[PDB]
Amino acid sequence: PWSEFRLTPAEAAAAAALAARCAQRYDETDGPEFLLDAPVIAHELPRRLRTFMARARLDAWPHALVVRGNPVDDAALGSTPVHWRTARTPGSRPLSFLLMLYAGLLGDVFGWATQQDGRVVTDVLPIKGGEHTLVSSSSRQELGWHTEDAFSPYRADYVGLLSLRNPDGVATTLAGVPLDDLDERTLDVLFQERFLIRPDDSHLQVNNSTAQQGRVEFEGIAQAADRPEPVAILTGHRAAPHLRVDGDFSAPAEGDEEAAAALGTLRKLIDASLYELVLDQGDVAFIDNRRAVHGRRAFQPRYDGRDRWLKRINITRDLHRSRKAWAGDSRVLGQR
Ligand SMILES: N=C(N)NCCC[C@H](O)[C@H](N)C(=O)O
Ligand SMILES: [Fe+2]
Repeated sequence: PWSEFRLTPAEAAAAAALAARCAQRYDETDGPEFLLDAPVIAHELPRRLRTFMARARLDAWPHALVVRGNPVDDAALGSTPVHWRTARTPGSRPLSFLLMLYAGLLGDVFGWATQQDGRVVTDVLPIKGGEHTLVSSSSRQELGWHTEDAFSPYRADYVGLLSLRNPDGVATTLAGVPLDDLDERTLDVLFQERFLIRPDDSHLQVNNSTAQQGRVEFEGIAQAADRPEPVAILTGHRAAPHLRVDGDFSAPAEGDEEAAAALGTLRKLIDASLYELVLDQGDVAFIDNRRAVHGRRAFQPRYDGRDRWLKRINITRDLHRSRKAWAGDSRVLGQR
């Protein structure tokens, strides 16, 4: 259910060399300079890869695009960080650039004023004490399936994930719309504006740095949590709908029994068709955030310097779609 590409050694080396050159020339990934240049620099990537990315993006069926075979030297990389705050290590630097280059073939990258201090290139890694939270730094508790930033109309079209390391093979989970089992009445209800989708816990003040707690954009998160507006779960074509739902943060509209039954049914059908995608070291996946929901299986964290670690990036097909949420910065979204 995903499109797959495997780099040849020559292609992988060329891509790595390009990223390393970018890392030498630009101060950081999230600076305005590299954000503007990356989409043009990505034109220098191996031709066969560019062809795959162009064609896979135009395909109507896949839930994700996967590129296998980027080399990652664990010794050069260094230890997995204890927190995302300290995670921009020299060892991971070139791979962050590589991820942004691939992302540049698919769309415009952005972040959130209220998640990981407004960073564009973010980190997924287990944090000690947060094993049973509902955020991506969980471990022992399975990360429930969701549309990334399901609450927001400016959520990504694609979610990019590059696996820096994953020694114990922990699976990302994926599921599409369970179209073979949804009856037309239930389908009809899911297409109607009868559902509440609150922001997930990654947007909470306590999950950002103490110096950021005063940011005005947290007010907008509070309003979305306190007073969510009724929206549809399914949109577009009835035979190939787009999907907007979060398994832990969605609810029916108040007193709406038909919507409740429809959401209950959907949960059950998504649970039943959830499948696994293991991102091994050096794998990059771009998950279609409109066709599919995703999560991550429960795992026992190591906390020994070699924990599973991904770089992550939100991607949109059109940055100008979200101008209302441009928070004094077009690549960092949030509202009063
Ligand atoms: N537990 C759920 N159903 N949803 C939580 C949302 C998870 C997202 O990836 C979030 N941006 C994060 O990184 O924590
Ligand atoms: Fe996610």
